[PDB]
Amino acid sequence: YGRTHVVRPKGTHKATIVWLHGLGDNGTSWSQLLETLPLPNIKWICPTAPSRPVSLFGGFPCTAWFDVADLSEDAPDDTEGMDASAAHVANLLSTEPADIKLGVGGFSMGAATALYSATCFAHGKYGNGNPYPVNLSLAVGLSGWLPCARTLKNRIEASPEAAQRASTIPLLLCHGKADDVVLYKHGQRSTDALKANGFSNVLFKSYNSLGHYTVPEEMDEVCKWLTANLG
Repeated sequence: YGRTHVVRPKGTHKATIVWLHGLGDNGTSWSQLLETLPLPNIKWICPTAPSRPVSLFGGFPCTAWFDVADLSEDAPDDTEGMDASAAHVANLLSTEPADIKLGVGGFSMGAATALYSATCFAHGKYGNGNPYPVNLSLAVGLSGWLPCARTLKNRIEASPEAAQRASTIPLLLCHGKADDVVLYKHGQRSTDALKANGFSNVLFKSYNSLGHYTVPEEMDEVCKWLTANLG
């Protein structure tokens, strides 16, 4: 794993959010955006993914939360890699006292790992079957997609308490229609896959001219949504 940058809460610490960067990026660059947001009371933990051989890049190593081969809709899910990063995020979040609210967010591949974490919390276990140890208050995905949508129904249907957790967890999906890295249709299908499987508190915000990056109008919606769903 890479080097982590932590943004100290400027006011009364009430929530801790682990924010996951995109492919080839690092946590420090995201820490410098998050610390400009009008969000006191939130501690930002920005880790950096391991520089991992990426099959999409012909095996070239770079920072990645999980391995990706192929860009098609049928591509393999690196469940082992996603569970490892989800368990890593969970370990980071397990450092707070019990009264601190816990969330996870990310951009692109980091958004995918954040959304996958939310489905592990709903399922109550990782993809390998180990129990999920942390109580997530929310998750945010910017310009990403939902991994392991194929198995989401079977995982949620494993328990009535899984469906209860899925129905209450607030999820924010943001995507730009001009995105040429992660196509906008993946944002719509991730929202549809979540809603179809019991996640009844999913908000999907679209921006028509937004590409594969962030804009202040998008981040302003993130701030308002985080303020409301964290109290």
